[PDB]
Amino acid sequence: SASFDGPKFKMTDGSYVQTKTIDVGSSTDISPYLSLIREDSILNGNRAVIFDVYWDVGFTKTSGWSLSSVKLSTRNLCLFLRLPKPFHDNLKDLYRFFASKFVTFVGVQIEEDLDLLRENHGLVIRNAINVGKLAAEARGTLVLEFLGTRELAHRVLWSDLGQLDSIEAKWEKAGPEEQLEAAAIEGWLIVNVWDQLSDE
Amino acid sequence: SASFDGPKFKMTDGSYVQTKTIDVGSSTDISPYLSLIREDSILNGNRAVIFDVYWDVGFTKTSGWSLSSVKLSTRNLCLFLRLPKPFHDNLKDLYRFFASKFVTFVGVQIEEDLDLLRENHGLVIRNAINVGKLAAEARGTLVLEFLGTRELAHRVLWSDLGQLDSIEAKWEKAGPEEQLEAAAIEGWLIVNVWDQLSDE
Amino acid sequence: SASFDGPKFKMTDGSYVQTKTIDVGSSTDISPYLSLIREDSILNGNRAVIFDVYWDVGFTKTSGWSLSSVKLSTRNLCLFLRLPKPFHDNLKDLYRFFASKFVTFVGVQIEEDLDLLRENHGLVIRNAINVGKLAAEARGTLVLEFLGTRELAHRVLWSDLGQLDSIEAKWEKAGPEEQLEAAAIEGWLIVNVWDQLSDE
Amino acid sequence: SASFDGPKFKMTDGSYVQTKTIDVGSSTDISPYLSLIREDSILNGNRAVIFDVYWDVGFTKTSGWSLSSVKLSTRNLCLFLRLPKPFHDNLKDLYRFFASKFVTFVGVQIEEDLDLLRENHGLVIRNAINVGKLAAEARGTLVLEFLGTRELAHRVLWSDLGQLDSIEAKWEKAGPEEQLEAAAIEGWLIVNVWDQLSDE
Amino acid sequence: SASFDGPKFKMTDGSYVQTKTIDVGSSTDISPYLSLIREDSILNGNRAVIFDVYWDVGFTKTSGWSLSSVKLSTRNLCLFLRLPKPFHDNLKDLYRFFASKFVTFVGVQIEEDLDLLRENHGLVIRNAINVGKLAAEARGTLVLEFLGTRELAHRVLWSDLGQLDSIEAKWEKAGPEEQLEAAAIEGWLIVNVWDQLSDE
Amino acid sequence: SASFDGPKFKMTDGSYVQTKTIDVGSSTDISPYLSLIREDSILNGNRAVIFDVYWDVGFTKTSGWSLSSVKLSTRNLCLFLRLPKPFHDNLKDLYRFFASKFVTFVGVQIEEDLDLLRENHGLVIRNAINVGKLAAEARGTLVLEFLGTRELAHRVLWSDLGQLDSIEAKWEKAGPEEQLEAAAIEGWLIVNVWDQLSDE
Repeated sequence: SASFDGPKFKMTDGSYVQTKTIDVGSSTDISPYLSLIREDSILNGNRAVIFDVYWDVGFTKTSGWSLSSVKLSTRNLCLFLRLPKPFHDNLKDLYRFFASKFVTFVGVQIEEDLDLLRENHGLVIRNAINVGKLAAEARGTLVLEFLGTRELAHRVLWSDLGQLDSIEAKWEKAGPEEQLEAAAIEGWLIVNVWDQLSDE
Repeated sequence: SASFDGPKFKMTDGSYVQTKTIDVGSSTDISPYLSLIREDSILNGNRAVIFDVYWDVGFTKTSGWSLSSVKLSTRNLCLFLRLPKPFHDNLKDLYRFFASKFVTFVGVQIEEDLDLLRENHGLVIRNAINVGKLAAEARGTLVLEFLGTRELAHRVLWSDLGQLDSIEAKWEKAGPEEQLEAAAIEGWLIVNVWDQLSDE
Repeated sequence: SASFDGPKFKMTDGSYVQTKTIDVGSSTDISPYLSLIREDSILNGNRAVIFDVYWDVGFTKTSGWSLSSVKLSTRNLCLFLRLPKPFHDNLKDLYRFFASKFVTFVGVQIEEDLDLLRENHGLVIRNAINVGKLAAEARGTLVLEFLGTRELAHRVLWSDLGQLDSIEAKWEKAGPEEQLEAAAIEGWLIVNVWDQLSDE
Repeated sequence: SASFDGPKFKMTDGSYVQTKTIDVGSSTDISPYLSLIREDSILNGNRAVIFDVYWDVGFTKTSGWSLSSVKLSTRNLCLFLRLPKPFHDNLKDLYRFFASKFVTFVGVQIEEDLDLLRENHGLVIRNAINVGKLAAEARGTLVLEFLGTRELAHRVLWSDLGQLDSIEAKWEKAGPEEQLEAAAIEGWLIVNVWDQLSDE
Repeated sequence: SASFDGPKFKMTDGSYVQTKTIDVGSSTDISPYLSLIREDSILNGNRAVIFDVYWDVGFTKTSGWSLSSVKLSTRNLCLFLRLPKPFHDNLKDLYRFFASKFVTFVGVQIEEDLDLLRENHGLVIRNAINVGKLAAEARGTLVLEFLGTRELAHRVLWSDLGQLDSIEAKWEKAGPEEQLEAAAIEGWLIVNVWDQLSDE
Repeated sequence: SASFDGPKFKMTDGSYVQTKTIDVGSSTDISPYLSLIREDSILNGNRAVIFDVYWDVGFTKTSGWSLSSVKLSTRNLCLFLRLPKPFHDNLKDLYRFFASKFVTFVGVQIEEDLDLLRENHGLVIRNAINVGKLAAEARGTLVLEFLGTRELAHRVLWSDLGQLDSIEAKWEKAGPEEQLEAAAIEGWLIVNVWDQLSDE
């Protein structure tokens, strides 16, 4: 079965979120996993796919960083790829995926990650939006442009952030489980941020 | 006589799009169809040609991308071109066409493709229009420059995208003619978005 | 001596455009015909000059793009310089005049062109205007920067464009003579587009 | 367990800034201190982390700038990290901190630092803000974009800075502990700045 | 003693301009003339000298172009310097004059000029301004930005340009002395253009 | 000991400025001199230092320029620095100076001056401002952004500049002490410009 069989997490408005963490290896087909997300975004999430990237530090002086992970969030799905260093050819599906015009790619503070993706991986997100700028602008409030995730979720939702803060506040001690929950939470939270700004 | 003898599709308006697919070689002459694209553009299309490009992704980093397909749509026609790698001289017709000032090349989210196209192929579209932004400014809706081909149509024309969302939701399993049909409805959706935008 | 003794065309408002075409080799003198345009442009056109360019696309990929000819139009004249490859020193006069302050160089869809001219042939134009943008602003119509040629002047001079549309509609079946008419007419139109713009 | 046993500096409002200065060697684990910064910022500072970097100038013409120290501040704590010459792997923690998204990074006059951090160490603060600008825009007082750490605190807050001015005025002669107080004073000060602008 | 011992020209406002021409070889001392320009721009020229440049085009492709001529003039004076290829140490003072902050350097279309001068001669103009460029905004007429030297004067001052128009209307049919006339008149007009935008 | 014992000059309002001129070789210690400027700046000079630079032009095309003169001005002191070529270790004291955010480095027409400092010497000014632009936004006059040092001061302070003007007008006949006089004057003027705008 190609389904999302990792832990479900309970949000704040009653809904839940699944899981699918893969230790992406050289011949790990991640396409069927990329399908759902797409299917879910198109049928259930208004065609937005929320994301985030994680970099292994490195040593142009930033040509050493490695794209160690990626988060993709829609209505009902979140996939966590723990990409390999270095990339193998099975990753074309990853590149092909990010170049699609079916969905807008939503992320917070991505200007830098995008140049990195370009210079260090040749990955192009043809349809991306750094969402803090549109947030601040749609609202005429400059400060939203310079907010991190948790805090950008607050100046747009106010939903209860206590649980997310308890995990983030103690991130050094948080096991892969609470760490995954924080990623699903803000992965869902930014979905709510975008629905609000564009459904407006 | 030079003709679009491929499958025909019906839009949410009884209209019928005439298609053609050329697997261009190193001795093929595609000029009779681009000329048919230009004619329908001038005579009955307010000199707009809508387009999209499709790359063979690759691993200077964005050096792996290579134009594998080009779609050119006019109100009446949709010309889908599957291209080889590398190009041969016979494709000079495509460069010459895209550099034309007779019509405006209407694309959706082509900012990265216009550049990868310029840098990777030398295919200058002197008169291209990333159509997105115009929408946001004209309609006074910030999110328009930030949507995929469909959602922009939905947000600008609010027509029926039923057949469209269905085929796209299950993309990796859609037959060839289903993928063409999706290209058709999008080509027709944007040729309408444009016609609706240049006159308001 | 020198005079525009080629085909003289009659415009829709009854005016005429004289013409001249030279098959520039590597020894000819093109000054004499450059004077006449600068004469008509200063005495009859008030430093108005409308041009267009044409490239040989060769297989940095745009490095091969070489200039094949240029169109220079004023009030009552249309000059055509068909260029060799490579260029010879007798062509220094086209460079000093295209980059002249004694006059300006109104172009339609020229940003890329300036790039190719400067970067590919050391061709600099110091006083240039990509007229769609000024047209768009001058008259509160965003879509004018994005129109190509016949539609900018349409949206702006609303003049008789049947004959023009009739020819370009079948560009491929047009004799080098009729293609002249189509170019002289769009040149005249654009000079008219600009005479209006500088006054608004 | 971790604590900050360096001196505290009861500010001017009666509060006490707890400080700590660490000499980072090739095996020093600073994760416990950064952990507490993020912890305090999140549970006590609204996820803002103000900062500043210290440069060793050496003899690209700017290739001789050497990041010798970095100051991180929340309302309760100010952490000083003084980097070793060979950056080993135990510094990837610092890098991962400047890259996180859990908090933001607000500095005074940081345009050349980040640019410089990016060129000499491969360090790109994913989410940071050059606050003088936000203050100028937020308040409509352009000049705020051009003030050093103090006139900015002065012109925005108008608080007592006698202790600070008297220390910086005789800077060449200031010893260790005194230097600590100046930056320390400036750390807490900028912490208040962002707090007063983030929601005004 | 060095003086402006060339012809004088009556301007249409009844005033006069004194001029000096010099072909620079290698042992030429131009400093006296520069001093006369500065003194007069300071004493009564309100510290804004009008300056224009001329090029020796030559087969980065534009790196063979040499700053062929340099015109430096204000109200009362005009200096024309024809340069050799390559420069000798005696042109350093031209580089220095062009660097002074005692005055503002004004010229028509300098955008490509400043680039070229920087790139092929290391000659930097530290305190420069595009006159027609400031002319446009200062008047709510976006097209003033794109005017050749004659028209800008025409459209901001609207005087009698018959004499100049007469000469720039038969360029090749004019001797060396006649070229200086237009140059010197080239100046006066911009001088008055600046003064109009002076206290507007 | 270290003090400003050069000529003292009387300004427009009867105040004075003390000078110091240092012929910096490889052994010169501007130490108590960078140190004294910092102080005068802090206690009595409104958190910034007015400053101007001057270049030695020698023959990348702009790499012949060598910073030969650094003028550092404050409330009461005009410190002067003539540099050697190339720099010795004794120039670390200088690089560190302009790296301080204790004061704002206010310059007039510094665009290229900040650019040459970077590519020529790798010298970085973190807290710099090209002040003419600020005056333009504040004082409501477009031109001030394009004014020289004296004209900007004239235009913002309507101060008597007869003294400065007479010296600048005949600059070639001015000796060392007369040029310092003018340099100290322009410094005082910009200092007065800075006090004025900071309050607006």
